[PDB]
Amino acid sequence: AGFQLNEFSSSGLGRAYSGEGAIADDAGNVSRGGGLITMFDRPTFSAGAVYIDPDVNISGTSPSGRSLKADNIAPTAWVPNMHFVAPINDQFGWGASITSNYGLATEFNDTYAGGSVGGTTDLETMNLNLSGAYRLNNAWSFGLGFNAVYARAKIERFAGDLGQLVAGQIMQSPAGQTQQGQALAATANGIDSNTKTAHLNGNQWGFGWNAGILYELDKNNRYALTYRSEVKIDFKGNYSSDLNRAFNNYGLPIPTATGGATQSGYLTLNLPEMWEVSGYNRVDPQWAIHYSLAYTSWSQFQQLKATSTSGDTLFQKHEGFKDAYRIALGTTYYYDDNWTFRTGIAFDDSPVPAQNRSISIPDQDRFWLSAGTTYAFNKDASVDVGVSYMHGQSVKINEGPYQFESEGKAWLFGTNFNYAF
Ligand SMILES: CCCCCCCCCCCC[N+](C)(C)[O-]
Ligand SMILES: CCCCCCCCCCCC[N+](C)(C)[O-]
Repeated sequence: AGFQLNEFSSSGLGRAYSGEGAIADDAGNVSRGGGLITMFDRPTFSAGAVYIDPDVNISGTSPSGRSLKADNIAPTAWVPNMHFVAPINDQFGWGASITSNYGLATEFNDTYAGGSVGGTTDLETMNLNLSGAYRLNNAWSFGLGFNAVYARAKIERFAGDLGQLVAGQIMQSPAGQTQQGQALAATANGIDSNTKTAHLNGNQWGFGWNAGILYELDKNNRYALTYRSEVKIDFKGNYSSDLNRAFNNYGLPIPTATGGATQSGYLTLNLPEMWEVSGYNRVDPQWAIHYSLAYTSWSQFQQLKATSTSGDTLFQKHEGFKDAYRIALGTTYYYDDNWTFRTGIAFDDSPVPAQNRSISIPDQDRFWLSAGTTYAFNKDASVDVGVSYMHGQSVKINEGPYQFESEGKAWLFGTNFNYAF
């Protein structure tokens, strides 16, 4: 959904994150659950990373003539994890975790007609979480948590074929016969395909809490309600356009030129809040199944507006996403004291309504198809590894004067090691 990242755990990548939040064992998925802590005897530490290899493609042709084919844009993705849940007494316990539930790819050559809206896009996001939980009565446990999110981000864009058309158009209207437009055309042609049209980049922290509730029918059965707050990140970074300050103030699309000089610019990224009901059931000694349904009020992510020292708009862009559900169902098979198995189906609607899709964040309802294993070493430590396959229906896009077409597809590799004390 949009650009949030579930990943966070190999142990869970195996079950297409289906009910993460009611299936505590191996720790890790304590974060995103909080109220799971209460379910731990010995400090359990698990870590690892989930490798993401996405194949997203853009296809099309531009008024210009040049092709909009962008064969590959979403670079691989690292995204590590690391958790540490630790009991305190028999009513309390605390936990920590280093995850990254937000961020994206998107390359696009520094050339490419349509670069006007393709340049580059990066958002790395490390969410530091420290949670604690009470266990009220024998079957109810409540969790609360503070989160410290950090994020680096870069946004580059360049004048695509634009220069052409502009120039072109000029040259076919009673203005191509004008000593004026003529040179104007010239200048227009001068904007090299690869001229950095927009640059914004910045590092900044942001905070926000989170809570969760855990109810267990009995030891083998559970259900949960979780909530992660929004996280307004008030960036204070840099901006700059290599276009000549002339283009500015003509109320045209083209983002505020700075004559290739850096202006200090502010902007706010709203990482969305999210709710999630979940359930776990150990039907039979070896077999257990898990539900899951999540809400990510993406509605909060309305725009990427970037302002200046003097409070003017430097670079804006409508996003107007809308709420989205994500459903998941997976099961686990505990063969014997050493091995453990899992498999999952997961689906979720794209937060971005067609009216606003963008080659920048080509998003489309994603379908998950995963399964993995867990080789226990000795009642104390183990290793988690699972693969995931997400394929989605290629959808149409309409940005600027360009008509695109984008196809999504991607694989996942997970590996985790976890020890106990
Ligand atoms: C802290 C690690 C950050 C790794 C950056 C992760 C990039 C994942 C790529 C997501 C881009 C895909 N798409 C279609 C959703 O925009
Ligand atoms: C001053 C740096 C500002 C960049 C931080 C904003 C990153 C937004 C990344 C996700 C949305 C990207 N997009 C399509 C709106 O350009």
